[PDB]
Amino acid sequence: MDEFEMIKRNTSEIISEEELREVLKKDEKSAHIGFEPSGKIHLGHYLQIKKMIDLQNAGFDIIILLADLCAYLNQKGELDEIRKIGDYNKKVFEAMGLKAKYVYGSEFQLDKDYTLNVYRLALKTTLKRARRSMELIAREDENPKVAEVIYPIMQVNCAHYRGVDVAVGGMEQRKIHMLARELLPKKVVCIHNPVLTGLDGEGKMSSSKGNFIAVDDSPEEIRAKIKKAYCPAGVVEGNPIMEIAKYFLEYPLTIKRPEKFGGDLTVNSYEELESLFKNKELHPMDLKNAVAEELIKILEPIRKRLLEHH
Amino acid sequence: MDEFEMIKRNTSEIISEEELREVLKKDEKSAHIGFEPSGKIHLGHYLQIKKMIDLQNAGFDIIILLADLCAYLNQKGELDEIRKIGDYNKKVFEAMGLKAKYVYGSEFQLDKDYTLNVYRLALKTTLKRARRSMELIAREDENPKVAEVIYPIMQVNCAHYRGVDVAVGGMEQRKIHMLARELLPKKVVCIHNPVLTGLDGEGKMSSSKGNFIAVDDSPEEIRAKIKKAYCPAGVVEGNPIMEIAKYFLEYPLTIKRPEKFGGDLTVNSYEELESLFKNKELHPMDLKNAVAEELIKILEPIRKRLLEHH
Ligand SMILES: N[C@@H](Cc1ccc(O)c([N+](=O)[O-])c1)C(=O)O
Ligand SMILES: N[C@@H](Cc1ccc(O)c([N+](=O)[O-])c1)C(=O)O
Ligand SMILES: N[C@@H](Cc1ccc(O)c([N+](=O)[O-])c1)C(=O)O
Ligand SMILES: N[C@@H](Cc1ccc(O)c([N+](=O)[O-])c1)C(=O)O
Ligand code: NA
Ligand code: NA
Repeated sequence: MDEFEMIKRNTSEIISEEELREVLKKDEKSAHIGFEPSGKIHLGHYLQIKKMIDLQNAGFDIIILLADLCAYLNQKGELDEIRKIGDYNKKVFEAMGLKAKYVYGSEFQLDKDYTLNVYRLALKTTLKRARRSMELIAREDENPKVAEVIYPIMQVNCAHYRGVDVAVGGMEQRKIHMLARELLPKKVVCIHNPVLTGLDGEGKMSSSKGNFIAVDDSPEEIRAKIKKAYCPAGVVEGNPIMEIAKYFLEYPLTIKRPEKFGGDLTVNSYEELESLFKNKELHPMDLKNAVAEELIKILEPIRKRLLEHH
Repeated sequence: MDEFEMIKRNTSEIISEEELREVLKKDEKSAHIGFEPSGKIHLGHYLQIKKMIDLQNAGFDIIILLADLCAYLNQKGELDEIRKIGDYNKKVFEAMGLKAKYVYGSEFQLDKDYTLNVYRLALKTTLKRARRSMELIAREDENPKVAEVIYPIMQVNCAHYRGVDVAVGGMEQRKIHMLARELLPKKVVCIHNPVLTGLDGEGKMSSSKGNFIAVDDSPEEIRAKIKKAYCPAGVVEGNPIMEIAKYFLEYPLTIKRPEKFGGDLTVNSYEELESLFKNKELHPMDLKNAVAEELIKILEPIRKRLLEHH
C-alpha cells in the first residue's frame, strides 16, 4: 500500500489525485486542518486527526489550526473562552498521539496584510456563493449575520497566507475549499473526510447536537450510547454503528455471540462485515456489542492519558 | 441666527437636534465626513463642504476622511489609484476654502483593533440590514459581493474608532448612520444634507452618471449644462435648476430679463423665487440664465485656484 493509498484510505474525495501525487514527490510538504474549538472532542474529530497522522507518516509537516477567530465569527462565544477551549482541544489531540504544530488563527488572521487580502477576496466572492459555502457550517440563525459571509473568506485566505500544500477537512468544508481553488493563485490540494452520522441517524454527528460519542466518554457511556443508536437490520447507509466499524475498528474482527445465536464470528474485513450485515446474517445487537467493546479499547489510551491529568 | 440654526440651514435632517444642542455647548467638538474619492468634484460635494465650513465656523474641528478603503470595497479600482484621486480631491476642497485635517481611511482601518471591532459589529449586523443600508451607495452589480456588506460596518466602526461627535453626509448615508447609532455605545450626531437631482431630472447627481456640474467646469460648459437641464415651468420638485438656486445662490438676487419679458427682476429670497416660479411668473429660460451666471461667479475662485496650479 503506497503512501498515496494510505492517504486516500477512508477519504470521501481528494481534489485532485494528480495534484496530490505531485505534492508527494517533494521532500518538504505541509498539511493543515482547522477546527472551531469544541467543548467535546468526538469521533468526527478523531477521524480527521487519524487522517492527519496518515499524512504525517507520509512525511507531511502537520499544522492544526485552532480556529478561534472563525469560531467567533460563527457565534461560538467570546474569543478568550474560545481560546481556552482551544487549548483543551490541543491536549486531546496530543492524547490521540498527534505530535504537531498548534496555532491559533488570531495569531495571524488580524495582521494588516491578512485583512487586506480578505477584503480583496471579498470583492471577488459573491454573497450568494459565500452563503452557499456556509450551509453546512454556519450556526442556525433566522437572521443571518454579515459575520457568516466573512467566515469563508477568512478560511480561504488562511490556506493562502500560510502557504499550505494540502488542506484537510470534512466534506462540509468542500465548497469553501472549491472557492479557495478558484480564487487563489496556488491551488491547494483538498482531502475531504466523510461526515459521520449522528447516533440517532437523523443528521450528522455534532458536538452541538448531542448525537456523538466523545473520545473520553466512559465505557458505560459508550455502551449506552451505542445500545440506543439507530442501527436497522440489513441497512448500512446512514447507519452510525456500521460507520464506526468501518472507520475505527481493526480487522480481522471477532464478534462474540452466544452459541445459540451462532457463536463467535470472525470477520476479516469491513467489507465482509457489510456483507454479513446486509444479508441479515449479523444481528444489530451483536454488531452493537462488538462495536462498543472494540471502541472502548481503541479509545482507552486517550481517555486514560486525559485522566492522568486529574 | 444662532450657531444651531446656521448648522441646520439647508440640511434635510439632524439626528437629533437635542443631541446637537448638547454637543454645541462643549469647547472641543469634532465633525467628520467621508468621501469615496471621485474623478470630478461636483456641486453635491460642494454642498457638503459648505456644510462642513458652517460647522467649522461654529467652532468644530473638521476632519475630511478620504475613504480609499471603502471606495476599494465599493469597486472603484485599485487602492493606489484611489489614493491618488483622493489627493486631488483634497486640493479641490482646499480650493473651496476648507482648511481641515485630511486622513486616508487606510491609515487606521487596517489596524488589528479596528478589524476586530469590524468583526464584532459583523456579528451584530444582519445581512439584510447591511444590504438595505447600501442600496443608495453600492455600485450597480448583478452579482453583489461580500465586500458590499463589509462596507457599511467599516463606516459604522469609523465613527467609533476616531471618537467623532458629529458625522455629516448626504441622505444616502442615513441607514448606515442609523445602524451606527443603534450599535455603538456613544451615539454620534448625524447631519444629513439633501441629495441633489441630476441635470436631466431622472436621478440623483452623481460623478458616475454624467449628470453633474463640476466645480471646475468652464463657464461655457456650465452654461450648456444648465441650458439642457430639466426645468419644467412652475415645477420645483426634482428641478435641479431650482435646487441650485436654493443651495448655492446668494440673495437678494437680480434676474436680468429683456424689457419685453418684464425687465430685470430682483428676488429677496429663495422662497420668493419659488413663488415666482410656481406662479409661472418667471420663465425657465430666464431662471436658467441667472442661475448659470451667478453659479459661474460663485465657482470662479475655485476654478481659478485650481488653474493657477497649471
Ligand atoms: N471551518 C472549520 C474551521 C476552519 C478550518 C480551516 C481554517 O483555515 C479555518 N480558519 O481559517 O480559521 C477554520 C470548521 O468547521 O471547524
Ligand atoms: N447549523 C447547521 C450547520 C451546523 C451543523 C452542526 C453544527 O454543530 C453546527 N454548529 O454548531 O456550528 C452547524 C445545521 O444544523 O446543519
Ligand atoms: N459612504 C461614503 C464614504 C464614507 C463616509 C464615511 C466614512 O467613515 C467612510 N469610511 O469609513 O470609510 C466612508 C460615500 O458614499 O462617499
Ligand atoms: N448604484 C446605485 C447607487 C449609486 C448611485 C450613484 C453612484 O455614483 C454610485 N456609485 O457609482 O457608486 C452608486 C444607483 O445607481 O443608484
Ligand atoms: Na532529499
Ligand atoms: Na473655555
